[PDB]
Amino acid sequence: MIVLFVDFDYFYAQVEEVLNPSLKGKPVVVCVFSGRFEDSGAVATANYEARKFGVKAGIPIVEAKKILPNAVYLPMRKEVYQQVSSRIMNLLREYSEKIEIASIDEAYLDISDKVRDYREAYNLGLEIKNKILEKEKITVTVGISKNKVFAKIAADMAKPNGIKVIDDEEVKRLIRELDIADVPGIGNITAEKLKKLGINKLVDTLSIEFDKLKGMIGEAKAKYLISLARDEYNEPIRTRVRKSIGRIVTMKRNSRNLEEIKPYLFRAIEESYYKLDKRIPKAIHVVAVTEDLDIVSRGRTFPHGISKETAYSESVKLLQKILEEDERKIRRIGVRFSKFI
DNA sequence: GGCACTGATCACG
DNA sequence: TACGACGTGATCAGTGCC
Ligand SMILES: Nc1ccn([C@H]2C[C@H](O)[C@@H](COP(=O)(O)OP(=O)(O)OP(=O)(O)O)O2)c(=O)n1
Ligand SMILES: [Ca+2]
Ligand SMILES: [Ca+2]
Ligand SMILES: [Ca+2]
Repeated sequence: MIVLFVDFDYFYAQVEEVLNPSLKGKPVVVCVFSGRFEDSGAVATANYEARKFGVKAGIPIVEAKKILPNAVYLPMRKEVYQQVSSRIMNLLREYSEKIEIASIDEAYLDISDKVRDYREAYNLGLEIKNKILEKEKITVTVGISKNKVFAKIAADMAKPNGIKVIDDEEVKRLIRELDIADVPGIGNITAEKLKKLGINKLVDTLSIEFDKLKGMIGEAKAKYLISLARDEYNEPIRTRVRKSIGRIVTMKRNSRNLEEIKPYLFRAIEESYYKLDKRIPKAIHVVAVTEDLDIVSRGRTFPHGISKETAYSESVKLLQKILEEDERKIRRIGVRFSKFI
């Protein structure tokens, strides 16, 4: 199987630059202003001029200003990037019926039936990078190999504005030399559990007892890691169906006063229902981000779809179930809808 | 023993 | 004033049930 992975470059920043060209060359920082105070919130993404200096996704907007006080800071316009994205994705649908849209800026294409080899694959990529630059003037890195995982690792190595192949032979080299923490799906918490077992390379997972690996990271993560190690990772490209749609808002000040929380909950419900558009949920979950940042939640499944009215009333009951079952203070309240009809 | 749901955990964008 | 005017998919461990 031959898989082609497309990953738009520093996306939110790039789309901003494309909407206002004068921004090119200057460091740009797309942020999420929380509203609490002057410059509170986090950074969603920074273009490369800004990343060179340590300004990356996740750091507090105030920390980014200490580093680049004169960078152009813009407010995240998620709806905008989303539309640009949908237009770029549509373009990719001309290159394979089998396409898996991983996220807002990543797509997997199974080109097994469009090219006979990596040479033809690599040329299809180029054609695809161009087609996107033409129509939308957006650069994107292309990763290519036998499966989704190595295609992704491919791209990770090529970006920005690059392209790369990882043939069967390099896959074997990587199964041996590639740091196991750079394997899609291996977060910090797991990477550690592995280093705590002397596992640093994919191959190292074949010499350990299965249950010892299972017990430490989980049966699913172990099998995952093992198949990649045996070089038998097979996961077909499948059209993704959004399973849930929610929204979580930060409150002006923490608290556990139902009446002072309601507005935020109903607000979250409103936006959620807007985003639902035509999709009817049968399950509603109220999510809370306690003062100490833990995540608490309570839900309910109905044998029928949920009218907004039902969501409104039922959400309050669940919010309560969280107040009667926890004593900490809430910082971020929200709703989350699933099990669509 | 094993299928099927629920609140928490991890990873990632 | 130290992970978000942020989100979503997947697995896990507990437990209800034939
Ligand atoms: N912590 C994060 C990570 C990503 N994103 C959003 C903004 C990014 O622009 C977009 C795509 O994610 P990537 O991790 O691919 O980041 P970039 O596209 O910005 O950069 P690059 O792909 O060049 O590394 O998702 C976000 O809001 N918060
Ligand atoms: Ca990415
Ligand atoms: Ca990207
Ligand atoms: Ca990692």
